[PDB]
Amino acid sequence: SGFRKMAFPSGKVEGCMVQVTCGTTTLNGLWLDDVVYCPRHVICPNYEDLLIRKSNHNFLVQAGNVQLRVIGHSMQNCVLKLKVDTANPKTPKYKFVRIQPGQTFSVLACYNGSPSGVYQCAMRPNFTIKGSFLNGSCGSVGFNIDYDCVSFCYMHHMELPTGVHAGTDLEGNFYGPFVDRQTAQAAGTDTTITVNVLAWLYAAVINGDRWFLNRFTTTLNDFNLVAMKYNYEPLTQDHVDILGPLSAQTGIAVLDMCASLKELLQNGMNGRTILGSALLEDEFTPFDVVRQCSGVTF
Amino acid sequence: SGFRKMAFPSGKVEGCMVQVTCGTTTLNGLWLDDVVYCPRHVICTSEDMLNPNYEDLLIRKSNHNFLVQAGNVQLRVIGHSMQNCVLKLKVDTANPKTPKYKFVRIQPGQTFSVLACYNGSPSGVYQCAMRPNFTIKGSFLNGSCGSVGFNIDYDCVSFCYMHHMELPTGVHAGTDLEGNFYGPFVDRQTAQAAGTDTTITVNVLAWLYAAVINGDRWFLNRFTTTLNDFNLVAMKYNYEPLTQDHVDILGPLSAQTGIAVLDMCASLKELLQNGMNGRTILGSALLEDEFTPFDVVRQCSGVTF
Ligand SMILES: O=C(Cc1cccc(Cl)c1)Nn1cnc2ccccc21
Ligand SMILES: O=C(Cc1cccc(Cl)c1)Nn1cnc2ccccc21
Ligand SMILES: [Cl-]
Repeated sequence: SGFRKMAFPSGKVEGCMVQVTCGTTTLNGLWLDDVVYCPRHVICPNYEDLLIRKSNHNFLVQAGNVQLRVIGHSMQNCVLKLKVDTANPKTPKYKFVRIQPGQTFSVLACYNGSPSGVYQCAMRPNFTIKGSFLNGSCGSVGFNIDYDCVSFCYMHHMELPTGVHAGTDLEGNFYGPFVDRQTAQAAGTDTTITVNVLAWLYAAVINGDRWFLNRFTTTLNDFNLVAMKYNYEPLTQDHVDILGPLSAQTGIAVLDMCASLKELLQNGMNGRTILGSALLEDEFTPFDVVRQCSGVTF
Repeated sequence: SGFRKMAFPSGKVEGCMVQVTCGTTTLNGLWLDDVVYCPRHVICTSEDMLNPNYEDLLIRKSNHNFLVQAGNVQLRVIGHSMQNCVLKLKVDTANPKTPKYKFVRIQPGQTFSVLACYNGSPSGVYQCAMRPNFTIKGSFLNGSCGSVGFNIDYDCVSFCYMHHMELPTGVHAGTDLEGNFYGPFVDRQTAQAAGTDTTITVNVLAWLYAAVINGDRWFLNRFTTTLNDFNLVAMKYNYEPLTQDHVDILGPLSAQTGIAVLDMCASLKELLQNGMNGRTILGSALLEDEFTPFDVVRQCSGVTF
């Protein structure tokens, strides 16, 4: 029993964090094999023109107490790739993956190439993340673990005026309509990840919370007409198919659970909680629910 | 900006997890130097648990009855001893991944990270607190016994908890790394229940200071309170008594925000009376009590918004 916001063990990622300094700027880098990946804004804009003026010796890379020698540099979108002389012996099995909004991941927050904390979060439908970062956290990475392979999905770049965060995949492509410069940028209006709230309601049923269940069902069309009015993401047939295993384990059909969410949206909780929460939680995917209520190891 | 429930990076602890098997039971162990620490209930059967005599069960065991596995390598057990509710298995190989560590016994209200493991393999990490009734609201399944709770302030790992059992209400009970239980619990399948839980008042106050640091002041009022009047009100809402020590501990946050502890106490009194009225504090519709004053100073900025 128990349901917590759970992150993947960070050990394989901790052994990859380094400090990158260029002039007055200092941020974090990801050392995989003989390449250090970091936000290109460390050189700060006409980034190709700013990069051509730099030499390898201008970039100071530090792994623990050891200085890594930069022997080459190139840019890929909004990420700077620094070729180093030493390959990382702690390099894990990994891949670079781009995630979709609604998917969750773990963030290893770092300052000065040193990891300070780990937390779980989700890519919002508006492509921002509600993280916890201070100045110096740029270059911190987001990841998932699938068996023994680390899938790197996010690199932190900036904080928006509302306190939310923006960044890129490991190939330097931003999530959202953001750019890596000082200008007027704002997060778009956000929505609730419907498939995730449903998964979290199934997790509550698994943990013995059934007060919100009703005898009713709904059509997918009627549910979406209601959901759109509460700023909830449209629920697709794919989401319904993905919730199949949880539906079978609990004996509650997806559209049966949708009628429960419809009643919670129109009436509220009435002084009650679900899994210790007075709000409907949308940062656990159907896969996160299955993994936590089965004990999958890495 | 932002405020998340943040756990310590688990890497230094991951390199210490091993699998311990004794007969049919399999659980987790903590390998530090040449010793593996695990719950002593690994020697018990399901039947034994009603009224086990651990000393009598242990005397019948030999070193080779205990199977220890670190990754794909079988460790050799060369000694065994019991210290309270923990079994200490002397092994022939010292752990090369042993970090700088210490065993610390924590007080209720203190937070820590839990590295949940099954079969000597870590599966997840989360943050939680020692409740005033000495239980933890964890997320554990069968096979998680031996999972540990820790803090990593600076470069040293302070081990404070080892998982032993789940109570009928779904909450968890365990020991410090010297085998002494937190709470009036026993590693016995006897009728045991968690005492009535209370809210950790000093932690809710710290979390209200964190909200002020992040730019939120909607809940503040023009009133102050005496410590005694605050406690008379707090007790009626199942809140832990706030002591003078708690007030002294909140001094730095009070100075950084310019809001006196008893003025923050008056705002808490008002929040308990009125509720939130459709509003949230740091993305939460409930008053959060699992962030200590030290956690807030650690996570939050030194400059108030
Ligand atoms: O946002 C920036 C600087 C920046 C300015 C312009 C463009 C870009 Cl890409 C970055 N730094 N940053 C990142 N996370 C932070 C959290 C709290 C404060 C500052 C933080
Ligand atoms: O509770 C026990 C066994 C046990 C019974 C009686 C006393 C003692 Cl010390 C141990 N194992 N356990 C630990 N966390 C769990 C979570 C879900 C199911 C079982 C779980
Ligand atoms: Cl303590």
